[PDB]
Amino acid sequence: ATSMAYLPQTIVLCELRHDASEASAPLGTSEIVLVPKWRLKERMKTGCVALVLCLNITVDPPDVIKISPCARIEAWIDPFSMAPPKALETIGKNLSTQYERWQPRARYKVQLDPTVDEVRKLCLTCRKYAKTERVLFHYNGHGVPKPTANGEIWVFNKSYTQYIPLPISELDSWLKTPSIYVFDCSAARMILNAFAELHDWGSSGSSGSSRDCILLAACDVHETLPQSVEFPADVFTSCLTTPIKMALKWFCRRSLLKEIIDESLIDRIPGRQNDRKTLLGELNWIFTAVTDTIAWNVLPHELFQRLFRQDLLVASLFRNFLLAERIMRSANCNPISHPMLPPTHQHHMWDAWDMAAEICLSQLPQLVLDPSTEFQPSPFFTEQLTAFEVWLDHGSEHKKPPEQLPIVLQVLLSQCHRFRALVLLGRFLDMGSWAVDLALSVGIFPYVLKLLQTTTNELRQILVFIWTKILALDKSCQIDLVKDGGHTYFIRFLDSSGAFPEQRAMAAFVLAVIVDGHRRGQEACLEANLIGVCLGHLEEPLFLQWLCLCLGKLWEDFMEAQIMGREANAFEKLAPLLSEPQPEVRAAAVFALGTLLDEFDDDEKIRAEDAIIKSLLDVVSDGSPLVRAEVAVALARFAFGHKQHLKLAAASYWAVYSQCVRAMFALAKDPSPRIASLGRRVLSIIGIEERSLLPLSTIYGWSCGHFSKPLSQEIAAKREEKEKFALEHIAKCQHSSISKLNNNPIANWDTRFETGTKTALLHPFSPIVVAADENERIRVWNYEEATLLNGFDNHDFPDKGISKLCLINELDDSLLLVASCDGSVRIWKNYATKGKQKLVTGFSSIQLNAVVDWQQQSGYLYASGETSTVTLWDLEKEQLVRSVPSESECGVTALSASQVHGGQLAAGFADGSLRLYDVRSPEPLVCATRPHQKVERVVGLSFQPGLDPAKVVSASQAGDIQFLDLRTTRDTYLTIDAHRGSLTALAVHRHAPIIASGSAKQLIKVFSLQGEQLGIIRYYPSFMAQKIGSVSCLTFHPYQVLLAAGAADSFVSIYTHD
Repeated sequence: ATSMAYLPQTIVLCELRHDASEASAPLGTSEIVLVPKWRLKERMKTGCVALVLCLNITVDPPDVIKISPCARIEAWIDPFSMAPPKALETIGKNLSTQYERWQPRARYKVQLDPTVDEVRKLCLTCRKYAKTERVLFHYNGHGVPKPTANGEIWVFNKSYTQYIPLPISELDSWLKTPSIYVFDCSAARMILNAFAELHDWGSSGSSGSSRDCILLAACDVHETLPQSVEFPADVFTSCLTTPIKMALKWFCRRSLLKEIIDESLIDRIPGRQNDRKTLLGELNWIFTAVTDTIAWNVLPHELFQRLFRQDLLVASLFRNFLLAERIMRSANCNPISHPMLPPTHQHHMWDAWDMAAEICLSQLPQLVLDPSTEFQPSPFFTEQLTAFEVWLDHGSEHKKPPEQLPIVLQVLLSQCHRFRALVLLGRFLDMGSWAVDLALSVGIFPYVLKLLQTTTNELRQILVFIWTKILALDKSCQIDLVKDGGHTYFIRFLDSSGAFPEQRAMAAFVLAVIVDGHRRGQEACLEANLIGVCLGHLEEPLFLQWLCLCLGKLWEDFMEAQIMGREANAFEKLAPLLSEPQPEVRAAAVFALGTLLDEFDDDEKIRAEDAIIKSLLDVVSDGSPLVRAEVAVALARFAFGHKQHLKLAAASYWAVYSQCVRAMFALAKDPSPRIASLGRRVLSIIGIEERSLLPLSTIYGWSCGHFSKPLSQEIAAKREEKEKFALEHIAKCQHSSISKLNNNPIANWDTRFETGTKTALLHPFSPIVVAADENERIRVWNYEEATLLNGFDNHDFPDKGISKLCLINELDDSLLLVASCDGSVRIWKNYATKGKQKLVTGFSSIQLNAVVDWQQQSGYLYASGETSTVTLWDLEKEQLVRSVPSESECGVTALSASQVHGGQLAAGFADGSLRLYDVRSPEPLVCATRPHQKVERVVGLSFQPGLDPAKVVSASQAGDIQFLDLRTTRDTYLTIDAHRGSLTALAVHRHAPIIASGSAKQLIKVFSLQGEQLGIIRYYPSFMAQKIGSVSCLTFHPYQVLLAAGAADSFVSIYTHD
């Protein structure tokens, strides 16, 4: 209905720029500095590979053997079918060929049944070949006795008569720090235990380790390698080196029962290891994805990173070790590694591999018959991306990492699942910093960096989201991006064949971060005309904001870019964004202009550096502290560069330079304490009491929070509850006739104000009074419970003087506006909480006896006083919207905004005049009337209760209240003579037909809107002073017939009408 004009859905000062409790981020503190833990720089290379083979062919050792079948296949060869010498050549050749596929660019040394001193001349050469690079010493002891409790590997002599004992101590003395061993012998623990007892315990805080000496061992002290023909005599070496071949042959024998699927088809699998679009390769690819996923979920970050990320061979060997773990288990063997790693066999994940291998093996029958390449890709990758989706959708928390992360990695460059894997990765990166740290920890960075080279425009928007979330965590990625030419990708994106300005803002953020304190990246972006691209778009708020922030970071303390900005006319395109309605845009634009800086002379830059500082000085008086903090910093820069002039200009103060000094002293006296401390610091640059002394801008830092963060019904329910109450009590106010005044109060509340309460206010929806002292001390008191809820000081400046108290956003979470007699406005959040008040915004209206009124409907603050003009502030924008000429030539003494009709103002004047202003009209002055005829100031005025533009208005100090409606006539509706002179307060209810008036005698009178006296209250001195002349506070409750009252004394009394 029409009564919704009492009920404006118009919230103000609730954005993240004025933010609240567990963040003082809103322009004052710098951005939070980081501490990541994915920063491995050492990528190691296993350079030399020695292959020791102790297997005297046919001459079996005297340990156990004795089985008549007896396995002796080694590197997929039968040594009995090639005599002693040429079998041992081919086994030596094949084993290197098998190892060579994991690390193709290394050196491979082979020795056969060696002497002690022959192994000596391997190990020393392998250090001399690879000093800091790692060496791989592979041992095979199938034709020698098993290792001893002492730690004694067995080798041969020259004539092949004796088994010579070679201790572990002597090996380790020839192979130091970067080394890795593989022991494919029987009792392998007898070696690992021997190595552990070489070097002393201590060094690190782990189980039992100190060196960088890594070990892989086939089985325990008490365990023997299998003699069964279904296994080779080489199961560990085949597991580590030929995992797919070994895994499939094991799958036939030890699950499907083999006799269906010909096992020589496994030797003849179509394709190669590298082709993911072939069977052999996809099968290989899946096993890497599977086994790497087992390693990531099971191991801690530090160990996983070491074994599976640092060295590619050490990764491959440890991946393929997890097969041995499982396969050797079926052959009465428990393998071990020196970096132990916990149980990996029968993890939920080998299930997925077993599935994958079986489906592959069923297909193998057909592909060998004819190379039809009718090769179905396994659903493995599609399936587990859908499994990753189930984690993101249902259970979208920090409830133990998603498990598919490593498989989301493996997919990233395959065309068939590329796009959705990145989309799901972005979806994952979104939920927090913790997620980005896991992503980067696994190994996402280089792939995500590689994808910046794709011409594929389908992938290009999602990559920006990914890089936005990464860079918003780790700034240091600056360096990597520039080194690999990734900075170009985002500049091309801003020029955009595509669209969507929310995507372009993200690309400007990334570019700002690439450049941020990074001269090689500043230089890189400059050569790619980033100034041209950015300025191009300066001819939506977030995008504009980040175009300015991007430009600013590029100029910032960089002469070459500033020179380009000047002669690209940077100022002339940025300047109009100083008038945009969003403070965030205005603040960022100031920053940009600010970072361009640093007798009679004219050189290009002077005209630029003057035009800049002039346009900046226009913004000195901007309504938001976000902007003014940034104007201070631009002034601090300018001041540093023009100290010598401003010192001489400031002396005469105590054209442009005298204007700059005024702004500094204005900024030091600013309402917001943060902007004030800045203004002080700008004065000390001039010497009125050094890049540490230059104050740091905060807009970039604060703005970055949006991108390091995810990209209601209780609020709307509370809204309804207060609105119900409002509409119901407006009706009661309107229609229930008001009786006499109950002279007995419901508080004699002692405020303890030593001089007396100057003004007060009542909360509409709860039983609270806010009262203000003459020196702007603010006290909040619960009249229902009788208890001090809170106490402020509204500012600590020495010159005090309260003028006005209003609530803002009554209908949901009130903020206390506090106006001072010098026109400064401060708006406080959580004023009624025990000590938990925060200044939401402070600004200086009027640029005195200042007078103020708020208008929720329009979002306007009307300010005026002893000035020719009425200032008009839009608090949604935080901008001076218009300076309306009052047109009288004496001051404004009273001010009332119509709560019903937006842009409708009533002002009373020092000579008893009265003026209606429609502030939205071109001609603001609607009418001007004298009514009441004593030339004395209008002490108070207000629009009448109701929806018409009639007016209670004009209590003159002379003591006569004058009703009038300016639609029909100028002369007064109704006159009431409340006081023989000395009228000191007037109070008019918002809805109910009742008014109150105060006298500078002692005295309060209450009147119905028709003009009956409903009551008198008389207020008495306590000792003999007789100073009850400041009946200044006199205010009605918004929705109840309840009057708060108090004078120059101490107390605040609250009266009712029975």
